[PDB]
Amino acid sequence: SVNPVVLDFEDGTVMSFGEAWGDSLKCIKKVSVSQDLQRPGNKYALRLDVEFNPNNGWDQGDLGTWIGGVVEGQFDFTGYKSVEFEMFIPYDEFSKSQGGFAYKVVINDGWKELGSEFNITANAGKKVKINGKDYTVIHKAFAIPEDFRTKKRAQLVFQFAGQNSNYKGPIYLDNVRIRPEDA
Ligand SMILES: OC[C@H]1O[C@@H](O[C@H]2[C@H](O)[C@H](O)[C@H](O[C@H]3[C@H](O)[C@H](O)[C@H](O[C@H]4[C@H](O)[C@H](O)[C@H](O[C@H]5[C@H](O)[C@H](O)[C@H](O[C@H]6[C@H](O)[C@H](O)[C@@H](O)O[C@@H]6CO)O[C@@H]5CO)O[C@@H]4CO)O[C@@H]3CO)O[C@@H]2CO)[C@@H](O)[C@@H](O)[C@@H]1O
Ligand SMILES: [Ca+2]
Repeated sequence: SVNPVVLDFEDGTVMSFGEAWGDSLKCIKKVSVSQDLQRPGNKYALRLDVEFNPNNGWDQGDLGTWIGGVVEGQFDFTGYKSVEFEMFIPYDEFSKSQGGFAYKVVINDGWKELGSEFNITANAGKKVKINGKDYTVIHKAFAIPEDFRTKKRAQLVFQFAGQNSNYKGPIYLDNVRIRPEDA
């Protein structure tokens, strides 16, 4: 009985993704919409140009979007049960990089972590070829807890943190969905 919120970038825009608060991007140096992953029925993705410093065990940056672009809006999560996303990292360059990275998916209403993973390296997830290039692909859904299935501050945050990584390159996000489907 609820309509999924589908952040697929298919309008050719960043769909309000950018800093979550002033100067939050940090290791994320640029946020843009890209056709690098263009393929049947999926023309655009969110490109995050990142730089991690290998001497830092937690080289953090925070990317936010407001649902509907409404800054400080609230969104009724009643009936929504998961947040799903796909993440893509060029395989060859990532494999050559040292260390790894962590990510978190958060609803920023008192900072509520939905899920996270640590020590991601190139052999995480699945290796997929898109436009002549291999990618590490992470595709997950995290639960929205029952106590958040109500009106909450409508900022979704993706945190990235280099963990002694020297990776300098893109990370892509696509198909970020707030879904009634269970995680
Ligand atoms: O705009 C309105 C209002 O906003 C205010 O800004 C807010 C902002 O919107 C947001 O809500 C922010 O929330 C904070 C939050 O309160 C809390 O501090 C949170 O901390 C996170 C942090 O971001 C990281 O995710 C951190 O990760 C740790 C890992 O979980 C793990 O423990 C890790 O372990 C490492 C270890 O460090 C070491 O390398 C080794 O031992 O290996 C381990 C890994 O195996 O360490 C990580 C780093 O600590 O987790 C913590 C939670 O525990 O961060 C968010 C985001 O900043 O709050 C602000 C307010 O402060 C204001 O601007 C206000 O004026 C505005 O009106
Ligand atoms: Ca897309």
